[PDB]
Amino acid sequence: ALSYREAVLRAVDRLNEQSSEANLYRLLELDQDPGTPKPVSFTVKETVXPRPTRQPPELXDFKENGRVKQXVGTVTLDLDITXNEVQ
Repeated sequence: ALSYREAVLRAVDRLNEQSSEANLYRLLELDQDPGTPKPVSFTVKETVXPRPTRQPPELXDFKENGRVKQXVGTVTLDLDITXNEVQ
């Protein structure tokens, strides 16, 4: 369960790697067993930090009128998420 949340956080970081959007996204909301990958659903929201920034997303304020994405797929507790913009 702590591994879970932490892996979601790592997925947000990787999304920020594979991105070419201008700004870092950060976790907005986290929605709802042998070792097999675990299903994740969460949202992310755009921040005021430009994308090439070694500051963790969580130190970056959310951007007013920042795009929101709903992300779904899996994580291993030890990439395969697609995000689509919320309307």
